[PDB]
Amino acid sequence: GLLALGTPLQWFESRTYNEHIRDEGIEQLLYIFQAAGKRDNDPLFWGDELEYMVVDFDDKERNSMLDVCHDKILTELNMEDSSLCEANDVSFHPEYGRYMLEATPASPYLNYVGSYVEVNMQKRRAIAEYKLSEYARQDSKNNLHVGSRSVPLTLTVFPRMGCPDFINIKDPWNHKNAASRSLFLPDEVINRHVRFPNLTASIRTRRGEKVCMNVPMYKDIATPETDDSIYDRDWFLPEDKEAKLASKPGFIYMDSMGFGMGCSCLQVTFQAPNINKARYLYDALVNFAPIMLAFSAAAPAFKGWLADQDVRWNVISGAVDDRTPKERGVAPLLPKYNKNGFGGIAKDVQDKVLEIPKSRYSSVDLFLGGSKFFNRTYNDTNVPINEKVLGRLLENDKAPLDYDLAKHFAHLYIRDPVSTFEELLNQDNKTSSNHFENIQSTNWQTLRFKPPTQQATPDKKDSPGWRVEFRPFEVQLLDFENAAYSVLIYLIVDSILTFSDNINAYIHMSKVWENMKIAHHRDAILFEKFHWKKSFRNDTDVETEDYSISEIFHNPENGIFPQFVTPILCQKGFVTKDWKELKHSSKHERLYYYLKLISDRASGELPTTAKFFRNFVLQHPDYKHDSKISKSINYDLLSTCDRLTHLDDSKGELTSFLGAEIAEYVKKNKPS
Ligand SMILES: Nc1ncnc2c1ncn2[C@@H]1O[C@H](COP(=O)(O)OP(=O)(O)O)[C@@H](O)[C@H]1O
Ligand SMILES: CCCC[S@](=O)(CC[C@H](N)C(=O)O)=NP(=O)(O)O
Ligand SMILES: [Mg+2]
Ligand SMILES: [Mg+2]
Ligand SMILES: [Mg+2]
Repeated sequence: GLLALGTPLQWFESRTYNEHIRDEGIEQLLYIFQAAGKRDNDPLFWGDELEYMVVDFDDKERNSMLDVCHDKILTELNMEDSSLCEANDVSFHPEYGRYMLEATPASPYLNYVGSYVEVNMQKRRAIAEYKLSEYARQDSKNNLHVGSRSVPLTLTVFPRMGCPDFINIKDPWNHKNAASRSLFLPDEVINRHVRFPNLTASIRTRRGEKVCMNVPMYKDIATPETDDSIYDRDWFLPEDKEAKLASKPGFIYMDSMGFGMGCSCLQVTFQAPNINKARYLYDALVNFAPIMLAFSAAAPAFKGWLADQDVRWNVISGAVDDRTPKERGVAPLLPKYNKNGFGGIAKDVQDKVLEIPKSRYSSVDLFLGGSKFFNRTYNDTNVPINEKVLGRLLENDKAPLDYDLAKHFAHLYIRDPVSTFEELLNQDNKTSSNHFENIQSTNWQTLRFKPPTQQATPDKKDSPGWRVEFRPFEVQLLDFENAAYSVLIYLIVDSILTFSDNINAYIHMSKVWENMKIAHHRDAILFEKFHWKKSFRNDTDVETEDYSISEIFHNPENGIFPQFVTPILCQKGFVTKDWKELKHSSKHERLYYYLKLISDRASGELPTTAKFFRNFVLQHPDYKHDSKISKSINYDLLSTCDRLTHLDDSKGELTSFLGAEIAEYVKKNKPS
């Protein structure tokens, strides 16, 4: 669904309501617990969110651009073509990028739904390409976007973001981009819904410096020693003078929110039976997050460069990192503009500013606890909290909370609201969660623990309950892959929820954080090791060893297949003994190829999308052994991606990417 209208407040004007917004959202949250705290026996509803990028192929010029001119698609799919969507069980909404689409099923899946995830993902995609073909008929007749061919691709990263000729707007630099003030992204990369340029502007003003994301450059025989795309400019002070100071030799420099929030992911959200199981599930999924990031890697290039990393995470982390240099415990790059390293923080609250170790977009900070295996000593890392919020969640007359749950919320509330509408400044806290949502939705982490609304009282059985969002997955090109990875986590969640008396997944948080750094390394999946529990079926045991992704998926004692997946499949009767029995299942064959694809990637038998892209660039005739992705390499890569998406093996690319057995299989068998 399309986002409702508002008048955003810009940072200088909105910062004055930070405490008001925090206070009133805490009250809203208290009403939610008071109303929905005792929900129970909620069904296992779940659903995915896919994010897409609309790419314009200029086949005559050999240039694939991002398409920032067909964003009406989102309004039309939510207006006069919404009937198409509803009939087809899909729903569409905006994302940060003006070229992006997001789509979900219109109703959650319930329990195990087989091939229907993939069916539903194919329908989302077929409806987007339908709309796009309609525009191509209109444009033809109005003689517009002549030569151009727009295709939705589930890319994690656009390899040429912020590089010359990367958007289908002639001469986008003939005006200034006051929102991001980036050297590379015109503000047309941003979706027109006012929230998005608001967040962009708000986060930069608060920080008092452009966002800054330095990603290690892959080092080839002829790679420049610096990011030679940086340039001096004079539109904006201080921002146009930052790059010289902020960049680093051997690092890709990115300076704008769209480099991160202009990237895409797969997400899956699950409803637990009640809040307690929701805490248990959340805690248990914490170390799956860095593992699945590493496993799904789909981002080996940024801003026209091959990177020495394989996932998007740290780039998105920096893109919305509103921390002043004070909060980061570093000097302002330009002390004359960034007064005392406080950026846009009001002086009459600079005395309350904390040093905060992680960006508001970062891995989970705290186990919620509240289950039998939990011990507060597993929360062993630096996690600042808003003490006032903790105090109030502990002592109040609506819903006093246990200390571990209170500390989760209090950590979330160390942040300021960065997107605030004038209209919404005073709410009815009994019925509204908008203020709480303000902070909740702008703490972006590897999981999200989702309260219901005040409306979701236990008697109302169909309301959304206590939910856990699983956020780390990179998005893959094929709907077959995304459904494989969606069902994977489904089966892991069902496993956790089913065997909850016996699964101890606790490890020290400091280890998870370390895993998150390791998951970024180039080819991590193929050789790096990760702290993973030695056993899950052991009261009090929180011993880890360091296991490869292959061992983490396949070890009999602690592996995802033998301890999570296979046990749930036996238990639900899909198999007697082993997951591989599905190959010869009459009802369940596709589930076999889903799992086989996963296992073969986890063992290094099939490449990740990140590796496939990297090979593609490195093996390209025009590649100049210097780390650069040119318009021409970009064009061929994305043509390949278009063929892969569409199971087009005419050039053997699908066989090359999925191997013969899976390729032949998806080419001859449609999900149904
Ligand atoms: N009751 C429910 N339990 C679990 N998941 C749900 C439920 N209702 C909807 N979902 C799924 O939650 C996700 C919500 O998507 P979205 O509106 O994109 O929210 P957000 O951006 O906050 O994650 C979708 O995948 C949707 O299918
Ligand atoms: C600025 C708005 C961001 C909304 S978002 O957090 C983006 C997810 C990101 N594209 C990623 O690759 O991790 N998805 P949702 O809010 O639909 O869960
Ligand atoms: Mg969403
Ligand atoms: Mg999203
Ligand atoms: Mg989401």
